[PDB]
Amino acid sequence: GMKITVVDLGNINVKYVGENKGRFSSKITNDYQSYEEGFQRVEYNGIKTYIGVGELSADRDYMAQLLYSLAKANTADTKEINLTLLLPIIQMKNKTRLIETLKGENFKFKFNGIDREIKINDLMVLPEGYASYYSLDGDVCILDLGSRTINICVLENAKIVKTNTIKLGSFDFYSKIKSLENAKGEDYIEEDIQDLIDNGLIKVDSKQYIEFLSDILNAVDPYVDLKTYNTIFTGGTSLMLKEYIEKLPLNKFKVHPNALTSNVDGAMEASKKVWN
Repeated sequence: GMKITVVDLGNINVKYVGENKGRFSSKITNDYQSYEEGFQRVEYNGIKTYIGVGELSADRDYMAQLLYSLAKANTADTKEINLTLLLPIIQMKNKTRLIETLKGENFKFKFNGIDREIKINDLMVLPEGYASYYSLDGDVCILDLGSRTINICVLENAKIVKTNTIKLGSFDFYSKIKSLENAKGEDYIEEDIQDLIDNGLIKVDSKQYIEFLSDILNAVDPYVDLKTYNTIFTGGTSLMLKEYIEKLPLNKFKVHPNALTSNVDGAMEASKKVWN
């Protein structure tokens, strides 16, 4: 039995499940420590990274957190594993580079001062939300509607067929509202607008939100037919448009504006079905 490990490289915390399970802060630093032995740390490819301290932030950062997680998840008798790697949806545009880095490769590194090594046999890279907000066994579309960018992740026949980015976001909607307001004699900038709508200093008609939603959907159309997928709208712009999104002619969909999360144990059970 090839051992399996799940690692979720989240923006706030990292979680892992192998022989052992754990969670640690996604903070990292490379700052020099005069008492290195008092810290969680990895040394890989000449870089010493302190784990769980420093700041929330890179290729070398993911590698540091991943290698640390794998050293914690399994003892040194484990020489190779199949890996399920869960990433925030925006970072899914790194999948191709990560597979080439990891699949079939051995890694030598120092873990809290101890030489360790781990080989990645097979590998699955999937967006956070796996096994908790969407299921694959398999036509899923995650639309992250951000301030400046739409990130699209399409999982078809249970594998990623597309990641795409579009330069359209709430920033553009607030730029349209700003224009209208200043034409009334105001002198706002874009960053003022959101808070002024919230507290009523700027009134916005439901028609304006509907038009902006239609611009988003038309920008997405060249890339993906949302009717054909189980579609999850996420991101802060999905919050702004929730009530209008829920009125759209889409069969299987959902609005979850906050970052998607995965039950790492649920992700492990799904992974055992893939490889065992």
